[PDB]
Amino acid sequence: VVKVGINGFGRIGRLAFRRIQNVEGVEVTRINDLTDPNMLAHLLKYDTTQGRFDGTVEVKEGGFEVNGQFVKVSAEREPANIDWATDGVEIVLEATGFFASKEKAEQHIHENGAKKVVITAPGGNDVKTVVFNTNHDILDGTETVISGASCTTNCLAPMAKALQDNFGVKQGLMTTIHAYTGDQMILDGPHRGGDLRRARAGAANIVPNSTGAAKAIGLVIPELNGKLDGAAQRVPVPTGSVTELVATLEKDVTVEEVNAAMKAAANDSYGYTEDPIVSSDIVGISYGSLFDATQTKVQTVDGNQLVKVVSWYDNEMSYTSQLVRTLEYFAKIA
Amino acid sequence: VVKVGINGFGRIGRLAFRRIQNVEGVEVTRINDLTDPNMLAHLLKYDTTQGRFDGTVEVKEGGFEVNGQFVKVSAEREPANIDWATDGVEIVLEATGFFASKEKAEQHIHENGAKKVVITAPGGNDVKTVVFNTNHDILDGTETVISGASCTTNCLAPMAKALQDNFGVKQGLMTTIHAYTGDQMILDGPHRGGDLRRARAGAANIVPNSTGAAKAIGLVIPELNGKLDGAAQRVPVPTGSVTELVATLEKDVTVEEVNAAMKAAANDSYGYTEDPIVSSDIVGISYGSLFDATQTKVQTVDGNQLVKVVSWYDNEMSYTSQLVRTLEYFAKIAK
Amino acid sequence: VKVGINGFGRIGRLAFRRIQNVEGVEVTRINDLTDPNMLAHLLKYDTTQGRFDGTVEVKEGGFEVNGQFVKVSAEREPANIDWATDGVEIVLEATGFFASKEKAEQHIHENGAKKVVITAPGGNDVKTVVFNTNHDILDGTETVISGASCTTNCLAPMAKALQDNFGVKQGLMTTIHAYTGDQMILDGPHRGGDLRRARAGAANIVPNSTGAAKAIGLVIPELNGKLDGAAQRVPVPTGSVTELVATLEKDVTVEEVNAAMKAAANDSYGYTEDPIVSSDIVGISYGSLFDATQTKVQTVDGNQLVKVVSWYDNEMSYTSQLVRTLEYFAKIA
Amino acid sequence: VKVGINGFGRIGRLAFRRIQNVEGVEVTRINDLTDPNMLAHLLKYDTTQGRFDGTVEVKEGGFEVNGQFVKVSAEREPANIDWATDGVEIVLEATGFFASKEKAEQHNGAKKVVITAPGGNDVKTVVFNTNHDILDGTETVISGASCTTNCLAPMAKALQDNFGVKQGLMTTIHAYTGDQMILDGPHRGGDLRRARAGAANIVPNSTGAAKAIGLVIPELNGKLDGAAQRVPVPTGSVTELVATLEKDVTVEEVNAAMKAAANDSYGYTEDPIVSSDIVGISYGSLFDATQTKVQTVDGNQLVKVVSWYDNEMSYTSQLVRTLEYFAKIA
Ligand SMILES: NC(=O)c1ccc[n+]([C@@H]2O[C@H](COP(=O)([O-])OP(=O)(O)OC[C@H]3O[C@@H](n4cnc5c(N)ncnc54)[C@H](O)[C@@H]3O)[C@@H](O)[C@H]2O)c1
Ligand SMILES: NC(=O)c1ccc[n+]([C@@H]2O[C@H](COP(=O)([O-])OP(=O)(O)OC[C@H]3O[C@@H](n4cnc5c(N)ncnc54)[C@H](O)[C@@H]3O)[C@@H](O)[C@H]2O)c1
Ligand SMILES: NC(=O)c1ccc[n+]([C@@H]2O[C@H](COP(=O)([O-])OP(=O)(O)OC[C@H]3O[C@@H](n4cnc5c(N)ncnc54)[C@H](O)[C@@H]3O)[C@@H](O)[C@H]2O)c1
Ligand SMILES: NC(=O)c1ccc[n+]([C@@H]2O[C@H](COP(=O)([O-])OP(=O)(O)OC[C@H]3O[C@@H](n4cnc5c(N)ncnc54)[C@H](O)[C@@H]3O)[C@@H](O)[C@H]2O)c1
Ligand SMILES: [Mg+2]
Ligand SMILES: [Mg+2]
Ligand SMILES: [Mg+2]
Ligand SMILES: [Mg+2]
Repeated sequence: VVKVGINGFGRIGRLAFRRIQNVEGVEVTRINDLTDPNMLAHLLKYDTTQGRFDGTVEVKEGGFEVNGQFVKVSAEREPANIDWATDGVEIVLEATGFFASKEKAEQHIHENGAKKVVITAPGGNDVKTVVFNTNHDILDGTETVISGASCTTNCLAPMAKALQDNFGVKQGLMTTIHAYTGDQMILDGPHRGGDLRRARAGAANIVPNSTGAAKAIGLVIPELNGKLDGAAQRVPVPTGSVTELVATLEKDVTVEEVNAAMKAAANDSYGYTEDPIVSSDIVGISYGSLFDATQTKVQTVDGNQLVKVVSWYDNEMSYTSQLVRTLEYFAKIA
Repeated sequence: VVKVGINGFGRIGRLAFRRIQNVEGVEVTRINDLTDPNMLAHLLKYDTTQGRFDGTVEVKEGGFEVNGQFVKVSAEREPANIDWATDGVEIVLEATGFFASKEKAEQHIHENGAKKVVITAPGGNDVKTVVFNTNHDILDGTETVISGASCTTNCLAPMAKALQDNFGVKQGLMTTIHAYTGDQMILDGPHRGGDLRRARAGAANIVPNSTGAAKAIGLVIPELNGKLDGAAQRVPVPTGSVTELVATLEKDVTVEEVNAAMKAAANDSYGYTEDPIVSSDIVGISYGSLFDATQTKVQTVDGNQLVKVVSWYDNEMSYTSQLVRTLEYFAKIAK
Repeated sequence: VKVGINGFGRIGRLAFRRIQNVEGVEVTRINDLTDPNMLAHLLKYDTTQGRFDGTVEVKEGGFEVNGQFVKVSAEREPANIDWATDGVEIVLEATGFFASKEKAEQHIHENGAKKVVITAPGGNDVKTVVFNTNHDILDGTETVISGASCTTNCLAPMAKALQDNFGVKQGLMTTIHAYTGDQMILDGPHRGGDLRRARAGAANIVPNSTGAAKAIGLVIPELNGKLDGAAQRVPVPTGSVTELVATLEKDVTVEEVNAAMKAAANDSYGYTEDPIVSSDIVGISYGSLFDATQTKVQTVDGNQLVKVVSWYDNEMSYTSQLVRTLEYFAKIA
Repeated sequence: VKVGINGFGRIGRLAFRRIQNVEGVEVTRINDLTDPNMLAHLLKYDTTQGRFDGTVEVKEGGFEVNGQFVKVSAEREPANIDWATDGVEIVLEATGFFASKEKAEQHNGAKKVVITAPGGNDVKTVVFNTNHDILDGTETVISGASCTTNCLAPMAKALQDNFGVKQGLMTTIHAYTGDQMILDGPHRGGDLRRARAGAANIVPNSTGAAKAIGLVIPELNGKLDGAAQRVPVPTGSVTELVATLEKDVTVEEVNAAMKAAANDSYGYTEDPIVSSDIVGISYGSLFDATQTKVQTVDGNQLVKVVSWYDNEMSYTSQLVRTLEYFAKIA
């Protein structure tokens, strides 16, 4: 049983905690955030988009009990000052959004701190970046800091990989139509990151925004390095997203071939569907990516093809499911 | 002064009426819908997304007065039974969504009916389809039924045209991230048109849906016939939309060239901006299409280019502005 | 007991879902205005209530749910539905269009159904049941009964508890309520002539009428004529809350009021002290969930106004009550 | 009179907009926590209140509005803002963080401060056209009260003057605001409800408006209490008051009394409007006669009265009325 610590008990932190309850041999013994146990316990119990917690939660001194079992809560602002080892913690899920680099994540690793760190976000080009079931084979267990990549990367990767392996990808442009997130303002106001679009009311607008997922795909699928770019449209749903990829391929294809190739690539991480679903239908799913064969296009004009492939993801639970798969596997080979 | 009738006093019908108040050559003397004048007057006065009506509205017997001037209201379900001529109406705006074809729209044209019809939607391949300032020159005035095209078509057309004229378009795929509309269900329920996605709660989902705008662009820009296809993602804003086009071109280009070409093509119908705006910023605009230079991409990989161009539109007011431009012009030249 | 659903809508579909976990009641026929593919899809996927717990496969003239076939018809007139063909004794009338004794009775003819449960208020000549508040008024001989409204099932146990413990003189109710299918998605002509329900339901606070308080006498006779109220419809797709401001026959404290509600708690009436919000009550099985955090007792110059507040999922809370009433009725029929 | 804005937020920016159409009041300095580009962009484009009516051009250390330069600073501490450099006599304190006499007084600084929120019991609290007569101009710190107080006050006052109020309970069905989280997360103020996704929930929350009404209408002191239900609209609110009165009344009498009390601050309507219809209005409070109830049971009456307000523009309109008047008598 590997003992895990969560830094940043936010959307990803709390959902990771929920999934970990059904993973034998991984257990959370410590949570660090910037608030009291009552706030954190309440947010675990009740969840607007992901439903009521499946179990009991009872606030205690310095923490809370989940199904009888105590979990320590601290409010330490600096990772360097978190004494993870006190609670037996070997691996930290770094889920704050503020320490997503090798140098900053490593602050968790000190005397009486943690041994290893999994960043719940892109962590820079000097940190191994893992999409479970696409490139988790790059791990040997000696790594001190790893990255679970982004929500959009975990969605895009198996879809793009399948295209590459089957047909060959020349280039592609991606658009993600994406749920609003906590880095957007609830109402028009000064954005601390200087983004004039994330400054705007997130639940009342279509909001264009940048994403590096397509550009950084090379870190996950080397052979696609430099081939993909993209962007996002943030829209008023509180969770649930979809990724469209328009690509040129090395082989002529049909819609049926493309869909069949995706179905053949399906596994625990990459789902396949032919039902005409909408975003609420993918909230809480455990696939990292859910290919939607109903949205496939292959456009042939004067012998030239553009291919459109589309995959759903719950930017919350889909990512978290992938994250916990990567955490479990990493813990077992550490 | 050409007298106009509105069939379907809905989102497009009511907004068209609003714009017509500031058009000298044209006036609405009759509205036909499926309800009483009180309902229609209230909906004209108060508008969730487009604001309070600029003027006075007072309910009367068989109609209502707008700034003193009476407008007749009928509730006739069948276009054949609407006596448009009684109120001097020559041209009907067919805005119900139920008579969007040549055969069905022509029902307005009978003895004591109207002379001509403008469909506020695609109207089939046998009806001239107009995007104002892109192909309104195809009109000679002898037409009995014309189409103002769709919201997405009026957005896409000047953007695509500019790409064609400057660089040449080989092919392209379009996605419109689009406001929910009245053909979607407020909550999950049986959809009358058999669409399993429009059956879903429109203000609580990202909803994929089909659109023929890209496929039917040939009707507006003949040289793009067969070159474009696309689809929609309907999302929870009550109005305001954006169209992304990913295309291959006949010339190698840069981002700066593409943006400069759009700016050079700008007019009353096609706007240009470099401000990082969001959808609420385009609600109520009078451009049919507002090109956003901040979203342009030109991706070069192994010498091959994909070009991404993006334009905003208020599916309500942008379209309506184009519609009324087309109506005004058509009314001037009508024979 | 074999059951038929007329109107496979929000309440119809959710009732079907709950019935899967009720032994001895089963749905053998659905009637609506569409094809089986539309209905099966809507059962499988649900924006506010989640993916269906089971398998659904479309067939000719119906669909299979966990292997078991359910017939689908598209008959517009209740008189023309041959319920008896599929063994149906009791019809859930869930369309919203036949909510009266005379209209509901159209289901009852020779190869039709025997009995009808209207999923809405059904008039003063139809017994109106809020399960665990007045289901004892049923003897099983009734041909048409009413499961009341969402707001009535929320209000009733809360008001009853006030009456039994302290005595109610009078009260005014406000329900802050999810938007529903009778509102327009965007501003447009409303078929019922309501100038407020004509407005975009997911983009406005929309005042609207409700008869729940006024009709409470049908459920709790001793409160007849004592309560009135209204609604504010707001942009959540499901989930509602009922506030009642009342004068009572006894002086009280906040703690007494809350303790009385807790003592009245059962399968239909829940009690909570957690500061929850509407998403937390989506899908609950209580008809009414009293929220002790929102209680007020205001004393000014010796006079008291008492505020009590209860949550309800206008969808699942009501449906849970409806199916409790259906199950019980079916047992004693 | 030259004015400074501390906190260029929803109220700050909207106050700036209204001030453009007030002769003899002018904003020469803005202080916030960001660069001029961010502030200029937020002035230009507004999700709920529309595009700015004029030109805005970013400059070094500020921006130009219709040609006229406005200085922007990013000073976190009010004590360190050199307001006097830009001629500023009166500061609109609109951050939400300095809403007390001691904290507001921290403002070569300014002479006087108007807090855009309740400011404590030792600060004069003004609802324009209800109690602005309490000002003599010698005050250093004043309060424009809250959005809900400006809505409730003229409605309650009218009830008191006409019929007499014994007691009442208020519910405001209120737009979500910036103090709520966009998605479920730790709330810095310790509020377990404001922690929740504001645009995806009905969220109960406290409000002191009813309890503090005594500061505006002394004769109602101790008579009113209430609470809020925050709901998913980005602006626009409504206040319901259920009250017992000293006189027996009818619905028609109550409505007629409200109509008779109508002025620039207190509007009257009989149209069955919804919240989008009141976005951007200039009334502090808009009485809705369609929602009135008078319930008589065994000779005893409960009276329900309801008024709309744009928590943003209705409040701001009142705030700028109070600012203008205060500036003139200072
Ligand atoms: N939400 C998503 O869709 C999503 C998907 C994939 C990846 N991510 C990534 O996960 C990370 C967190 O995102 P989120 O959506 O959960 O954010 P969130 O705001 O919900 O949660 C962040 C949490 O971190 C806490 N925090 C902030 N600073 C801290 C500090 N110094 N010490 C301890 N705790 C601190 C906050 O109090 C908060 O509880 C980010 O890196 C984000 O990019 C998010
Ligand atoms: N809303 C948009 O974004 C948009 C944009 C471009 C084009 N359009 C098109 O405009 C048309 C109307 O769209 P809308 O969004 O205004 O719809 P809407 O539903 O708001 O209005 C349609 C109106 O027609 C009325 N109606 C229905 N059947 C009728 C009949 N038989 N006779 C008379 N009136 C009848 C209804 O009462 C309703 O008021 C459609 O063809 C639509 O595709 C809409
Ligand atoms: N949604 C709620 O919160 C709620 C709560 C309590 C009670 N109710 C009541 O339940 C009833 C239905 O409400 P809903 O929200 O489920 O409505 P809904 O619109 O979701 O469902 C109504 C269904 O009836 C069908 N229908 C309409 N006319 C028909 C006909 N002639 N024959 C057969 N089917 C027909 C429609 O196709 C639709 O599927 C109403 O009486 C309503 O007041 C609703
Ligand atoms: N929005 C409403 O409906 C409403 C109505 C009435 C009153 N108010 C009150 O107005 C005040 C502001 O409310 P808002 O909704 O505009 O908030 P907001 O968050 O929109 O604006 C606050 C602004 O102040 C800035 N700020 C924060 N700390 C600062 C500091 N130390 N120095 C300088 N600037 C700082 C922020 O960057 C932001 O631009 C609060 O007191 C609030 O209670 C709000
Ligand atoms: Mg475990
Ligand atoms: Mg005119
Ligand atoms: Mg069963
Ligand atoms: Mg001025």
